[PDB]
Amino acid sequence: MIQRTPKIQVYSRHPAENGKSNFLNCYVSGFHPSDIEVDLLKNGERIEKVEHSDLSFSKDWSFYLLYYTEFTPTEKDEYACRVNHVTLSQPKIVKWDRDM
Amino acid sequence: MIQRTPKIQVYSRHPAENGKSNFLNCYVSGFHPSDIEVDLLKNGERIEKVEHSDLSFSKDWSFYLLYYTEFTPTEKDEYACRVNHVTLSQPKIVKWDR
Repeated sequence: MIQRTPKIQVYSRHPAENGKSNFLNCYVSGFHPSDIEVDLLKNGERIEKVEHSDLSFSKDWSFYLLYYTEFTPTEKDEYACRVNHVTLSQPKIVKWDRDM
Repeated sequence: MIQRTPKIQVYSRHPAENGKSNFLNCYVSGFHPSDIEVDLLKNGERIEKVEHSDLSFSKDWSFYLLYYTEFTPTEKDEYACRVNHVTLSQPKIVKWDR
């Protein structure tokens, strides 16, 4: 068994302009078990017409690597990152894209 | 067993200025197993002086919820989100910050 307490973020879709319709969000992430009760409140009181409610499940068991160093870009010099891993058919080279 | 293909992101720390000193990053994420070879290249050639390689492991098995609706913020109204979950002592209320 596992249990994980949710993190809770409350934010609006856009920056709030008083009187301008907007969407209010509660992002509740990383909770287990899935049993839960979530409400948005106005002046302490439950808002009952909440239109959207998107639930997903995520699992992970994986590694992360940040690999970096000082450099000085120029016009002609091309940079890239090359990775080799058993899940690849061959080494993968991803070029650096300045000004995506 | 489990096996997962890395995602690879290559980016500069700051916006690149020619002759202006910077940091080139390669972020290789979400791979399993851990066995790996990663190199930064310059014009196809391996850069040997790489000063930083930070490795971490992450596990997850959890749920994610976006709960939202259309509203109109006005001057005097306070909004919050209230959640109850077995991992909490009591309902947790989080105020809308701005």
